[PDB]
Amino acid sequence: LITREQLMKIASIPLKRKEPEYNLILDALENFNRDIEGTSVKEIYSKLSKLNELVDNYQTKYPSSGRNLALENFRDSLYSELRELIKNSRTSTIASKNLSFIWIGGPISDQSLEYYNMWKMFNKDYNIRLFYDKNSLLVNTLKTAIIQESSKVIIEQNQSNILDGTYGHNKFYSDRMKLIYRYKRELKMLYENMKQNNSVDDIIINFLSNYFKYDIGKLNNQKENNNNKMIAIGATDINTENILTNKLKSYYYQELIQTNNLAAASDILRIAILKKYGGVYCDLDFLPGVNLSLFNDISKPNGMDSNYWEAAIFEAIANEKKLMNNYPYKYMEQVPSEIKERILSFVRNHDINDLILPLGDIKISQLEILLSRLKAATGKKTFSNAFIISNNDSLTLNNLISQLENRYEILNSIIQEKFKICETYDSYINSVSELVLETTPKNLSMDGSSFYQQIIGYLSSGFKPEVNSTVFFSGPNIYSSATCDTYHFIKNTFDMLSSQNQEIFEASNNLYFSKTHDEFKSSWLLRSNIAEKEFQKLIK
Repeated sequence: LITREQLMKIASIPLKRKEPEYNLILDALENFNRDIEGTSVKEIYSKLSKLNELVDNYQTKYPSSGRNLALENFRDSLYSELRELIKNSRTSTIASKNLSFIWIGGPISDQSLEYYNMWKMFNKDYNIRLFYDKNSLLVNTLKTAIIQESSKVIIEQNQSNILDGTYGHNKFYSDRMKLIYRYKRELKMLYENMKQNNSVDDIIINFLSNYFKYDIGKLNNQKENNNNKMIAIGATDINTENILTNKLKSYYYQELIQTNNLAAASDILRIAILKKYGGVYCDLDFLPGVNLSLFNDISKPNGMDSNYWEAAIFEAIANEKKLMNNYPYKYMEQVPSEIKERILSFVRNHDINDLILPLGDIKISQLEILLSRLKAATGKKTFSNAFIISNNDSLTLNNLISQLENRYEILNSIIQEKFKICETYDSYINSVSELVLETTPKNLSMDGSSFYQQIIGYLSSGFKPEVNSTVFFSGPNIYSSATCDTYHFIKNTFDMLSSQNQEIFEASNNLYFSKTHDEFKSSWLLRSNIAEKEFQKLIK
């Protein structure tokens, strides 16, 4: 347990009177040791949350007190107590048997249909759903149009000037963005006028035909095609369930219309799905967990990248065990013939259910969510929002929704009316910039500061070559902060958790496989390959 009240006099300073707010801690510690019976897990969490607040209050009132170091060590044991509470509250409690995927804003790929089927094959004890937005199936076409059509206009305004004239070090994206801003701004004007009567797609069809003279008939044909494919896989339409509501519903359409960011939209939708159904959410790039242990008595080639080696293992399973029709040996090319045949013979001599792992019953504490934690650039792991396990009544989930709402409200409170006012992008980033420096709170951690610095480059994300704003607003960073909220008994922090501490909220590796072709194809999002504008000056 936590230490005893008498024991807690490691916090005594010789001949120093006890302060009233010190006694408060001493009383809360007194009762906590006794009153943990006739109790609930959440009320224990709240009592640990009171103890943490009392410590804060003391340390705040007496910044220079000699008791502080003792009380900080004491506070650390609240974390260890939280850790114990989490571990034994995931006893005899499991995640709902829902498995959810999302694919919104365009046609689904045929590889995704294979991956989805793979999940279906190995988890027949789950209700598996694939969520899409029937009303917004042209968002991907819209984003392309915005980019391609604005690229054209700016390249041709500078036809001769391509001989490093004035268009060097990609002054392109600066001028292109000024125009992309105008497009987005006129689309929002359209949207506001039509939204009561029209679907996002109808609004897009209106926008693309009136502004770029795109043919209605073709756009209509893309829609049906897109929708028929979703009908064929038995996708569930989100418009027809109460999944998105109130604030989240707003941010969803904001990502759909104002920023045209489907990844951000799908980050929002993710959260709403889990709060409605709970269970597992998975990215269509991942596959059921593979039993990689069994392949330990096969030594990976000296040159091999560990990831590509494991990718190759699965290609063998997929192929020999005939799990997928369209999964080539792309990463087994690198492997020499002798090793490949050991893999292939190892596969054929093992049972299929010995190789691929089912999700089964996942023990989960009502305090936690479980998250994928993938290796990053440095070789260190980091939270990913590609695989999330949570019941809907989860504390960390409420902190997650709180994080998202908090970050979006802050952002919209400074950009939205200035998007309504500012008629040009220059004027936009000036008016927005002054607002940043006037409203940023005084004392923000390294991270709190990093966050507010992102607001300016929000609109440009995905349109300017190396701006990735949405990690801070809907992506992984809000997960490590919602996790930090829970573990440190606070709310709406911008702070993040240490590797050691993140391990607590980590979803096991047996639960998902991430070394897949479509996943490696997604890793092209962060590259120095931004000078390949030369790919489209060749186009027109």
